[PDB]
Amino acid sequence: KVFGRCELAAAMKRHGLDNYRGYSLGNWVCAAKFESNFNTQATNRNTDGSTDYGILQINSRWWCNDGRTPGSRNLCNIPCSALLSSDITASVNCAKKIVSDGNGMNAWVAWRNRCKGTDVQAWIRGCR
Ligand SMILES: C[C@@H](O)CN1CCN(CC(=O)O)CCN(CC(=O)O)CCN(CC(=O)O)CC1
Ligand SMILES: C[C@@H](O)CN1CCN(CC(=O)O)CCN(CC(=O)O)CCN(CC(=O)O)CC1
Ligand SMILES: [Cl-]
Ligand SMILES: [Cl-]
Ligand SMILES: [Cl-]
Ligand SMILES: [Gd]
Ligand code: NA
Repeated sequence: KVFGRCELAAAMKRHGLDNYRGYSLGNWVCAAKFESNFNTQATNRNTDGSTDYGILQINSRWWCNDGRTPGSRNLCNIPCSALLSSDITASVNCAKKIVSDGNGMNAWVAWRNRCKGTDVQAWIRGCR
């Protein structure tokens, strides 16, 4: 599924992401746009053999099981395929554990380089 901007904001707001660990809703929508272009089905292979999955590009090294990342952890206890669903519940619960782990939203390279320090409220501007 490819989300609309307002559609994604209303779903992330419903699953409790708004001000989660002090990160306003605009930070999350911004990250999604530049990680996945709002597409739940996005996948990108890393050079160390691990893969990034779904709308927030969560990494198989630490967070989910894809059966082809040797000696990796599964700290969200989900198959990677669960992160590609039209329902973003799995992606959101998984992201809550990542942003809680010490480095905050710096875990998302595109958030660090394209959202941090910018007018992030612009991303939910006009949404009900
Ligand atoms: C809402 C409308 O803007 C739709 N829109 C009309 C055309 N726009 C005109 C403009 O945005 O001022 C220019 C192109 N636009 C550039 C950009 O948005 O940064 C990329 C395509 N957009 C992507 C999007 O808007 O999400 C969809 C088409
Ligand atoms: C050409 C215009 O589209 C100018 N536009 C600024 C104003 N936009 C317009 C809008 O989308 O309504 C609103 C804010 N916007 C939200 C979003 O696009 O998702 C983020 C910034 N964008 C990023 C991008 O377009 O890739 C910069 C270019
Ligand atoms: Cl915001
Ligand atoms: Cl594996
Ligand atoms: Cl933080
Ligand atoms: Gd824009
Ligand atoms: Na794994």
